[PDB]
Amino acid sequence: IVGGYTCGANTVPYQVSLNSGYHFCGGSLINSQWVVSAAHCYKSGIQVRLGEDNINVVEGNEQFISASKSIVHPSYNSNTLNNDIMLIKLKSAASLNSRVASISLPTSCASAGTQCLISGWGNTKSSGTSYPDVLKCLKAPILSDSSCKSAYPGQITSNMFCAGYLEGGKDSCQGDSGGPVVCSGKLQGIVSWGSGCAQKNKPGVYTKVCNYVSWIKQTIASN
Ligand SMILES: [Ca+2]
Ligand SMILES: [Mg+2]
Repeated sequence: IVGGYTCGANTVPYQVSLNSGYHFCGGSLINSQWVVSAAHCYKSGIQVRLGEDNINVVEGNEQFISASKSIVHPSYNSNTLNNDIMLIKLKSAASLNSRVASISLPTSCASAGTQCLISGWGNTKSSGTSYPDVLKCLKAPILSDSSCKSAYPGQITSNMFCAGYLEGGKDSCQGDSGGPVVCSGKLQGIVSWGSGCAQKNKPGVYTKVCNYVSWIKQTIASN
């Protein structure tokens, strides 16, 4: 996250860190046994780390649980990143408490102008590399689809939306991939892609979760 702030320990209780010997993507806890992340974050051998703040220090509120199965969306296209969403089932049910909570799925989509909270342990520099150890947060509004499509001609589908600032300065970035975009208490997006980080007229692109609630509910109930 570039131009964001330190969230504070466990203030984003549904945020997860996917680890394969190191943190490589974020995710969101939707219930005690399931996590949703981005399909481009797919890897074999994932350990889900819940209740994290500093990912390099065991502070006492973590739960490290291995994944039993991963399900990438049936129509995921790695070339365009269309349908960039995946579900991860935990080998054991997580113990929910104040520090580990699940986030609700939306009942409807959100409007341009709605402010959301984006979080993650990704890069914090637009031109450079600096990976933080504690969780960073950023409040950003959903942008109109016209501004999104003019920034990326021929690349945005109905399953994506842009959020951020066209002036640049504030944005999610690599390392944040797969993490949550929560608006009005519902998970509306997943950090998916963009062009560099925090560049002028290159807002971040997010998977539009409201389009996948039926597939999510149907899939977790059958697995
Ligand atoms: Ca920790
Ligand atoms: Mg994240």
